[PDB]
Amino acid sequence: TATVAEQGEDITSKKDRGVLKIVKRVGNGEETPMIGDKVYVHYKGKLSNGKKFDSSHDRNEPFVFSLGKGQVIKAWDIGVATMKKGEICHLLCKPEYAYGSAGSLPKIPSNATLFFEIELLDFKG
Repeated sequence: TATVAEQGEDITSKKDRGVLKIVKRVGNGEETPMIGDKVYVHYKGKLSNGKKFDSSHDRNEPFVFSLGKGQVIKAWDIGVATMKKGEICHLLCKPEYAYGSAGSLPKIPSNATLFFEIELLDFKG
């Protein structure tokens, strides 16, 4: 959490450090997904203390959503839009870009900063 916090790129429009990104593995081809594209991801999500809250690897079934439709937390609609096919990145996500004051109890407390490792497997129109 400390390294992405210190070295992560702010990819928010507001520049409020709400979503910070580090690329861990480059993708293939230059294209990123468009809004409404179906995106297919594998991910691991941990709280700031490093405790796991979720992973698509538990069932090993990719997580699928339409980009930009609010089907996922704001940090993902923002962050996955920046990713190339096959890319793996780390995203640090302040609560305003995730579950806010409500949290997602019991797994995710109120005002939780979240850390994700996300692999963009594929995307389709």
